[PDB]
Amino acid sequence: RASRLDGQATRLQILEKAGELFAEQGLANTTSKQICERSQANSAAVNYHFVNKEGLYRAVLLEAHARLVQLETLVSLNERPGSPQDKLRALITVLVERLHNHPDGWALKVLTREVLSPSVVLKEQSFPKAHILRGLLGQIMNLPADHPTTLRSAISVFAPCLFLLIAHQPLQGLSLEPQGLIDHMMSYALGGLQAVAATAHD
Amino acid sequence: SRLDGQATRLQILEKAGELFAEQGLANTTSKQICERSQANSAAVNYHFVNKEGLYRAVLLEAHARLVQLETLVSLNERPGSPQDKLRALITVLVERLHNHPDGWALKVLTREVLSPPKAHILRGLLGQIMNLPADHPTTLRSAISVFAPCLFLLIAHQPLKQHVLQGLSLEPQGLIDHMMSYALGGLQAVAATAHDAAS
Repeated sequence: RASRLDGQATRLQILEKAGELFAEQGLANTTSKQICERSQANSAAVNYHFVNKEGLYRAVLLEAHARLVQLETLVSLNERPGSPQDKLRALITVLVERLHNHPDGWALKVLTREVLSPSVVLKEQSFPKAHILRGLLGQIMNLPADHPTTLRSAISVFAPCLFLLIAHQPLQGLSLEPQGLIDHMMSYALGGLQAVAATAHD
Repeated sequence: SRLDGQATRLQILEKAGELFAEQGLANTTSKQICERSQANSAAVNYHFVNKEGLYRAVLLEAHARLVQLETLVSLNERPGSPQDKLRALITVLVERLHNHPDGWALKVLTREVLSPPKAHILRGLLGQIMNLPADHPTTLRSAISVFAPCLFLLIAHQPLKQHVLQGLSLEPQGLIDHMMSYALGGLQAVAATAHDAAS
Protein backbone atom coordinates (compact mmCIF):
# COMPACT_ATOMS: atom_id res chain seq x y z
CA ARG A 1 0.00 0.00 0.00
CA ALA A 2 1.03 3.70 0.43
CA SER A 3 3.06 4.30 3.62
CA ARG A 4 4.44 7.39 5.37
CA LEU A 5 8.03 8.19 4.26
CA ASP A 6 9.38 7.92 7.84
CA GLY A 7 7.57 4.64 8.74
CA GLN A 8 8.90 1.07 9.05
CA ALA A 9 6.59 -0.26 6.26
CA THR A 10 8.43 2.04 3.81
CA ARG A 11 11.83 1.05 5.33
CA LEU A 12 11.00 -2.72 5.04
CA GLN A 13 9.66 -2.42 1.48
CA ILE A 14 12.83 -0.59 0.36
CA LEU A 15 15.05 -3.05 2.27
CA GLU A 16 13.42 -6.12 0.59
CA LYS A 17 13.29 -4.79 -3.00
CA ALA A 18 16.93 -3.62 -2.74
CA GLY A 19 17.72 -7.08 -1.34
CA GLU A 20 16.32 -8.59 -4.58
CA LEU A 21 18.16 -6.05 -6.77
CA PHE A 22 21.52 -6.49 -4.94
CA ALA A 23 21.17 -10.32 -5.08
CA GLU A 24 20.72 -10.06 -8.91
CA GLN A 25 23.27 -7.37 -9.82
CA GLY A 26 25.83 -6.85 -7.00
CA LEU A 27 26.44 -3.52 -5.26
CA ALA A 28 28.45 -1.56 -7.93
CA ASN A 29 26.08 -2.29 -10.88
CA THR A 30 22.89 -1.18 -9.00
CA THR A 31 21.79 2.51 -9.19
CA SER A 32 19.73 4.82 -6.93
CA LYS A 33 17.24 4.97 -9.82
CA GLN A 34 16.91 1.15 -10.05
CA ILE A 35 16.37 0.88 -6.24
CA CYS A 36 13.75 3.67 -6.24
CA GLU A 37 12.04 2.15 -9.34
CA ARG A 38 11.76 -1.41 -7.93
CA SER A 39 10.91 -0.25 -4.33
CA GLN A 40 8.45 2.35 -5.72
CA ALA A 41 9.89 4.94 -3.30
CA ASN A 42 11.43 8.44 -3.77
CA SER A 43 15.20 8.89 -3.22
CA ALA A 44 14.16 10.98 -0.14
CA ALA A 45 12.61 7.83 1.44
CA VAL A 46 15.75 5.80 0.70
CA ASN A 47 18.05 8.53 2.10
CA TYR A 48 15.81 9.10 5.13
CA HIS A 49 16.15 5.46 6.30
CA PHE A 50 19.53 4.42 4.81
CA VAL A 51 21.52 7.69 4.01
CA ASN A 52 22.85 6.35 0.68
CA LYS A 53 23.20 3.22 -1.51
CA GLU A 54 26.08 1.94 0.71
CA GLY A 55 24.02 2.40 3.95
CA LEU A 56 21.13 0.55 2.30
CA TYR A 57 23.47 -2.31 1.26
CA ARG A 58 24.84 -2.58 4.82
CA ALA A 59 21.25 -2.72 6.13
CA VAL A 60 20.52 -5.46 3.54
CA LEU A 61 23.58 -7.51 4.68
CA LEU A 62 22.49 -7.24 8.35
CA GLU A 63 18.89 -8.34 7.54
CA ALA A 64 20.24 -11.17 5.28
CA HIS A 65 22.39 -12.38 8.22
CA ALA A 66 19.36 -12.34 10.53
CA ARG A 67 17.27 -14.27 7.97
CA LEU A 68 19.98 -16.89 7.33
CA VAL A 69 20.16 -17.54 11.12
CA GLN A 70 16.31 -17.75 11.26
CA LEU A 71 16.39 -20.41 8.50
CA GLU A 72 19.25 -22.28 10.29
CA THR A 73 17.10 -22.14 13.52
CA LEU A 74 13.98 -23.35 11.63
CA VAL A 75 15.87 -26.29 10.05
CA SER A 76 17.48 -27.47 13.33
CA LEU A 77 14.04 -27.38 15.07
CA ASN A 78 11.71 -28.86 12.37
CA GLU A 79 13.89 -32.03 12.02
CA ARG A 80 11.36 -34.81 11.28
CA PRO A 81 12.55 -38.29 12.33
CA GLY A 82 13.84 -40.34 9.38
CA SER A 83 16.93 -41.83 7.71
CA PRO A 84 20.04 -39.65 7.33
CA GLN A 85 19.29 -39.81 3.55
CA ASP A 86 15.69 -38.45 4.01
CA LYS A 87 17.01 -35.65 6.23
CA LEU A 88 19.69 -34.74 3.67
CA ARG A 89 16.95 -34.77 1.00
CA ALA A 90 14.80 -32.37 3.13
CA LEU A 91 17.82 -30.05 3.68
CA ILE A 92 18.69 -29.99 -0.05
CA THR A 93 14.97 -29.34 -0.78
CA VAL A 94 15.07 -26.21 1.47
CA LEU A 95 18.00 -24.89 -0.50
CA VAL A 96 16.62 -25.70 -3.99
CA GLU A 97 13.21 -24.12 -3.07
CA ARG A 98 15.12 -20.87 -2.33
CA LEU A 99 16.81 -20.65 -5.81
CA HIS A 100 13.85 -19.17 -7.72
CA ASN A 101 10.68 -17.27 -6.67
CA HIS A 102 11.34 -17.48 -2.89
CA PRO A 103 10.98 -14.50 -0.45
CA ASP A 104 14.17 -15.61 1.43
CA GLY A 105 16.19 -16.24 -1.79
CA TRP A 106 17.79 -12.76 -1.80
CA ALA A 107 19.22 -13.16 1.73
CA LEU A 108 21.15 -16.31 0.67
CA LYS A 109 22.30 -14.87 -2.69
CA VAL A 110 23.53 -11.61 -1.08
CA LEU A 111 25.39 -13.44 1.72
CA THR A 112 26.99 -16.17 -0.46
CA ARG A 113 28.11 -13.50 -2.95
CA GLU A 114 29.65 -11.49 -0.06
CA VAL A 115 31.35 -14.63 1.38
CA LEU A 116 33.09 -15.21 -1.98
CA SER A 117 34.16 -11.52 -2.28
CA PRO A 118 34.54 -9.00 0.63
CA SER A 119 32.79 -5.58 1.05
CA VAL A 120 31.84 -2.77 7.98
CA VAL A 121 33.60 -5.42 5.80
CA LEU A 122 32.28 -9.01 6.09
CA LYS A 123 35.10 -10.20 8.44
CA GLU A 124 33.46 -10.46 11.89
CA GLN A 125 32.86 -13.11 14.66
CA SER A 126 31.24 -16.42 13.49
CA PHE A 127 28.46 -17.57 11.06
CA PRO A 128 26.35 -20.75 10.87
CA LYS A 129 28.98 -23.56 11.15
CA ALA A 130 26.98 -26.03 8.92
CA HIS A 131 26.48 -28.17 12.08
CA ILE A 132 23.37 -30.00 10.76
CA LEU A 133 24.92 -30.76 7.33
CA ARG A 134 28.17 -32.14 8.84
CA GLY A 135 26.09 -34.17 11.32
CA LEU A 136 23.99 -35.69 8.50
CA LEU A 137 27.11 -36.34 6.33
CA GLY A 138 28.90 -38.06 9.25
CA GLN A 139 25.88 -40.26 9.92
CA ILE A 140 25.61 -41.16 6.19
CA MET A 141 29.30 -42.16 6.09
CA ASN A 142 29.62 -43.34 9.73
CA LEU A 143 32.39 -40.86 10.53
CA PRO A 144 32.53 -38.13 13.19
CA ALA A 145 30.95 -34.77 12.15
CA ASP A 146 34.47 -33.12 12.21
CA HIS A 147 36.39 -36.04 10.59
CA PRO A 148 38.34 -34.51 7.66
CA THR A 149 36.40 -36.54 5.05
CA THR A 150 33.20 -35.00 6.54
CA LEU A 151 34.54 -31.41 6.23
CA ARG A 152 35.50 -32.00 2.54
CA SER A 153 32.16 -33.74 1.84
CA ALA A 154 30.37 -30.62 3.20
CA ILE A 155 31.95 -28.58 0.37
CA SER A 156 31.20 -31.37 -2.17
CA VAL A 157 27.51 -31.19 -1.09
CA PHE A 158 26.74 -27.46 -0.56
CA ALA A 159 29.06 -25.89 -3.22
CA PRO A 160 26.75 -26.87 -6.13
CA CYS A 161 23.76 -25.22 -4.42
CA LEU A 162 25.75 -22.05 -3.56
CA PHE A 163 26.89 -22.03 -7.22
CA LEU A 164 23.29 -22.27 -8.42
CA LEU A 165 22.08 -19.48 -6.04
CA ILE A 166 24.50 -16.88 -7.50
CA ALA A 167 24.85 -17.94 -11.16
CA HIS A 168 23.49 -15.14 -13.42
CA GLN A 169 23.51 -16.18 -17.11
CA PRO A 170 26.34 -18.82 -17.33
CA LEU A 171 23.47 -21.41 -17.30
CA GLN A 172 23.08 -25.21 -22.28
CA GLY A 173 19.57 -24.13 -21.16
CA LEU A 174 18.52 -27.01 -18.82
CA SER A 175 15.20 -26.62 -16.88
CA LEU A 176 15.07 -24.90 -13.42
CA GLU A 177 12.60 -27.57 -12.21
CA PRO A 178 13.42 -28.52 -8.59
CA GLN A 179 12.53 -32.27 -8.49
CA GLY A 180 15.02 -33.36 -11.22
CA LEU A 181 17.63 -31.10 -9.55
CA ILE A 182 16.91 -32.59 -6.08
CA ASP A 183 17.00 -36.21 -7.39
CA HIS A 184 20.33 -35.54 -9.20
CA MET A 185 21.89 -33.98 -6.11
CA MET A 186 20.72 -36.88 -3.87
CA SER A 187 21.86 -39.67 -6.23
CA TYR A 188 25.21 -37.89 -6.90
CA ALA A 189 25.72 -37.05 -3.21
CA LEU A 190 24.96 -40.59 -1.93
CA GLY A 191 27.26 -42.01 -4.66
CA GLY A 192 30.18 -39.67 -3.77
CA LEU A 193 29.68 -39.99 0.03
CA GLN A 194 29.59 -43.82 -0.18
CA ALA A 195 32.84 -43.82 -2.22
CA VAL A 196 34.84 -41.51 0.07
CA ALA A 197 33.49 -43.20 3.23
CA ALA A 198 34.73 -46.55 1.83
CA THR A 199 38.22 -45.03 1.37
CA ALA A 200 38.14 -43.52 4.89
CA HIS A 201 37.07 -46.91 6.40
CA ASP A 202 39.71 -48.98 4.41
CA SER B 1 61.64 2.27 -27.42
CA ARG B 2 58.19 1.28 -25.99
CA LEU B 3 59.92 -2.11 -25.36
CA ASP B 4 61.92 -0.69 -22.38
CA GLY B 5 58.59 -0.20 -20.54
CA GLN B 6 56.96 -3.58 -21.30
CA ALA B 7 58.84 -5.33 -18.44
CA THR B 8 57.56 -2.71 -15.96
CA ARG B 9 54.03 -3.15 -17.44
CA LEU B 10 54.22 -6.92 -16.85
CA GLN B 11 55.55 -6.66 -13.31
CA ILE B 12 52.78 -4.19 -12.31
CA LEU B 13 50.18 -6.41 -14.02
CA GLU B 14 51.42 -9.56 -12.21
CA LYS B 15 51.61 -7.86 -8.80
CA ALA B 16 48.15 -6.37 -9.35
CA GLY B 17 46.96 -9.82 -10.46
CA GLU B 18 48.01 -11.27 -7.07
CA LEU B 19 46.32 -8.43 -5.15
CA PHE B 20 43.08 -8.74 -7.19
CA ALA B 21 43.15 -12.57 -6.73
CA GLU B 22 43.38 -12.32 -2.90
CA GLN B 23 41.25 -9.19 -2.19
CA GLY B 24 38.98 -8.69 -5.24
CA LEU B 25 38.82 -5.46 -7.24
CA ALA B 26 36.72 -3.35 -4.77
CA ASN B 27 39.12 -3.77 -1.79
CA THR B 28 42.43 -3.27 -3.70
CA THR B 29 43.92 0.27 -3.58
CA SER B 30 46.28 2.13 -5.95
CA LYS B 31 48.48 2.54 -2.85
CA GLN B 32 48.79 -1.26 -2.38
CA ILE B 33 49.34 -1.76 -6.17
CA CYS B 34 52.16 0.85 -6.24
CA GLU B 35 53.70 -0.67 -3.05
CA ARG B 36 53.66 -4.35 -4.26
CA SER B 37 54.84 -3.42 -7.81
CA GLN B 38 57.43 -0.85 -6.53
CA ALA B 39 56.18 1.60 -9.19
CA ASN B 40 54.89 5.18 -8.70
CA SER B 41 51.30 6.16 -9.63
CA ALA B 42 52.79 7.84 -12.75
CA ALA B 43 54.14 4.51 -14.15
CA VAL B 44 50.94 2.57 -13.38
CA ASN B 45 48.89 5.36 -15.00
CA TYR B 46 51.22 5.52 -18.01
CA HIS B 47 50.58 1.82 -18.85
CA PHE B 48 47.00 1.33 -17.62
CA VAL B 49 45.42 4.89 -17.13
CA ASN B 50 43.65 3.94 -13.83
CA LYS B 51 42.82 1.01 -11.49
CA GLU B 52 39.97 -0.06 -13.85
CA GLY B 53 42.33 -0.14 -16.88
CA LEU B 54 44.78 -2.20 -14.83
CA TYR B 55 42.02 -4.64 -13.79
CA ARG B 56 40.91 -5.09 -17.42
CA ALA B 57 44.52 -5.66 -18.51
CA VAL B 58 44.78 -8.23 -15.64
CA LEU B 59 41.63 -10.04 -16.93
CA LEU B 60 43.04 -10.26 -20.50
CA GLU B 61 46.46 -11.57 -19.35
CA ALA B 62 44.71 -14.05 -16.97
CA HIS B 63 42.56 -15.32 -19.86
CA ALA B 64 45.68 -15.85 -22.00
CA ARG B 65 47.39 -17.73 -19.10
CA LEU B 66 44.37 -19.94 -18.45
CA VAL B 67 44.33 -20.92 -22.16
CA GLN B 68 48.11 -21.63 -22.08
CA LEU B 69 47.53 -23.91 -19.07
CA GLU B 70 44.49 -25.74 -20.51
CA THR B 71 46.44 -26.20 -23.81
CA LEU B 72 49.49 -27.61 -21.92
CA VAL B 73 47.47 -29.93 -19.62
CA SER B 74 45.19 -31.20 -22.46
CA LEU B 75 48.38 -31.92 -24.47
CA ASN B 76 50.19 -33.80 -21.63
CA GLU B 77 47.13 -35.99 -20.79
CA ARG B 78 45.71 -36.71 -24.34
CA PRO B 79 46.58 -40.47 -24.23
CA GLY B 80 44.88 -40.96 -20.87
CA SER B 81 41.46 -42.39 -20.03
CA PRO B 82 38.66 -39.86 -19.29
CA GLN B 83 39.24 -40.53 -15.54
CA ASP B 84 43.00 -39.77 -15.90
CA LYS B 85 42.12 -36.50 -17.67
CA LEU B 86 39.60 -35.47 -14.98
CA ARG B 87 42.26 -36.25 -12.34
CA ALA B 88 44.85 -34.07 -14.16
CA LEU B 89 42.36 -31.14 -14.29
CA ILE B 90 41.54 -31.45 -10.57
CA THR B 91 45.31 -31.72 -9.83
CA VAL B 92 46.21 -28.43 -11.61
CA LEU B 93 43.39 -26.63 -9.80
CA VAL B 94 44.22 -27.93 -6.31
CA GLU B 95 47.90 -27.09 -6.96
CA ARG B 96 46.83 -23.44 -7.61
CA LEU B 97 44.83 -23.00 -4.36
CA HIS B 98 47.49 -20.91 -2.58
CA ASN B 99 50.91 -19.31 -3.19
CA HIS B 100 51.30 -20.44 -6.86
CA PRO B 101 52.42 -18.02 -9.66
CA ASP B 102 49.58 -19.30 -11.94
CA GLY B 103 47.08 -19.06 -9.07
CA TRP B 104 46.11 -15.40 -9.52
CA ALA B 105 44.93 -15.87 -13.12
CA LEU B 106 42.57 -18.71 -12.16
CA LYS B 107 41.19 -16.95 -9.07
CA VAL B 108 40.69 -13.60 -10.85
CA LEU B 109 38.77 -15.15 -13.80
CA THR B 110 36.69 -17.37 -11.45
CA ARG B 111 35.72 -14.35 -9.33
CA GLU B 112 34.77 -12.45 -12.54
CA VAL B 113 32.62 -15.18 -14.14
CA LEU B 114 30.74 -15.75 -10.83
CA SER B 115 29.97 -11.97 -10.53
CA PRO B 116 30.04 -10.14 -13.93
CA PRO B 117 32.74 -22.88 -24.76
CA LYS B 118 34.86 -23.56 -21.58
CA ALA B 119 32.09 -25.79 -20.05
CA HIS B 120 31.73 -28.08 -23.16
CA ILE B 121 35.28 -29.47 -22.47
CA LEU B 122 34.35 -30.72 -18.98
CA ARG B 123 30.94 -31.88 -20.34
CA GLY B 124 32.68 -33.98 -23.03
CA LEU B 125 34.94 -35.52 -20.35
CA LEU B 126 32.02 -36.22 -17.93
CA GLY B 127 29.97 -37.63 -20.85
CA GLN B 128 32.69 -40.15 -21.74
CA ILE B 129 33.11 -41.15 -18.02
CA MET B 130 29.35 -41.87 -17.87
CA ASN B 131 28.83 -43.03 -21.49
CA LEU B 132 26.25 -40.23 -21.92
CA PRO B 133 26.09 -37.58 -24.65
CA ALA B 134 27.86 -34.32 -23.69
CA ASP B 135 24.51 -32.37 -23.58
CA HIS B 136 22.43 -35.05 -21.77
CA PRO B 137 20.69 -33.36 -18.79
CA THR B 138 22.62 -35.63 -16.35
CA THR B 139 25.90 -34.47 -17.94
CA LEU B 140 24.90 -30.77 -17.65
CA ARG B 141 23.98 -31.13 -13.92
CA SER B 142 27.07 -33.34 -13.27
CA ALA B 143 29.37 -30.58 -14.58
CA ILE B 144 28.09 -28.27 -11.76
CA SER B 145 28.47 -31.13 -9.25
CA VAL B 146 32.12 -31.60 -10.37
CA PHE B 147 33.36 -28.00 -10.82
CA ALA B 148 31.43 -25.95 -8.17
CA PRO B 149 33.50 -27.40 -5.24
CA CYS B 150 36.72 -26.46 -7.11
CA LEU B 151 35.59 -22.90 -7.86
CA PHE B 152 34.52 -22.46 -4.22
CA LEU B 153 37.88 -23.72 -2.91
CA LEU B 154 39.76 -21.48 -5.39
CA ILE B 155 38.32 -18.10 -4.34
CA ALA B 156 37.26 -18.59 -0.71
CA HIS B 157 39.07 -21.48 1.12
CA GLN B 158 40.50 -19.26 3.96
CA PRO B 159 37.04 -17.74 4.76
CA LEU B 160 35.65 -21.31 5.31
CA LYS B 161 38.96 -23.04 6.35
CA GLN B 162 39.22 -21.00 9.59
CA HIS B 163 35.66 -19.59 10.27
CA VAL B 164 32.81 -22.05 9.41
CA LEU B 165 34.47 -25.32 8.22
CA GLN B 166 36.99 -24.92 11.09
CA GLY B 167 39.71 -27.62 11.00
CA LEU B 168 39.34 -28.14 7.20
CA SER B 169 42.44 -30.02 5.89
CA LEU B 170 43.47 -28.30 2.59
CA GLU B 171 46.36 -30.84 2.30
CA PRO B 172 46.49 -31.14 -1.52
CA GLN B 173 46.89 -34.94 -2.08
CA GLY B 174 44.02 -35.72 0.39
CA LEU B 175 41.93 -33.01 -1.36
CA ILE B 176 42.59 -34.44 -4.88
CA ASP B 177 41.86 -38.03 -3.71
CA HIS B 178 38.59 -36.80 -2.12
CA MET B 179 37.25 -34.96 -5.17
CA MET B 180 38.22 -37.79 -7.59
CA SER B 181 36.63 -40.47 -5.39
CA TYR B 182 33.54 -38.30 -4.71
CA ALA B 183 33.14 -37.36 -8.39
CA LEU B 184 33.56 -40.93 -9.71
CA GLY B 185 31.06 -42.19 -7.08
CA GLY B 186 28.47 -39.49 -7.93
CA LEU B 187 28.94 -39.80 -11.73
CA GLN B 188 28.53 -43.59 -11.54
CA ALA B 189 25.32 -43.24 -9.56
CA VAL B 190 23.66 -40.65 -11.84
CA ALA B 191 24.89 -42.42 -15.02
CA ALA B 192 23.12 -45.52 -13.69
CA THR B 193 19.75 -43.72 -13.26
CA ALA B 194 20.15 -42.14 -16.74
CA HIS B 195 20.90 -45.52 -18.49
CA ASP B 196 17.91 -47.08 -16.60
CA ALA B 197 15.62 -44.23 -17.82
CA ALA B 198 16.53 -45.13 -21.48
CA SER B 199 16.55 -48.98 -21.14
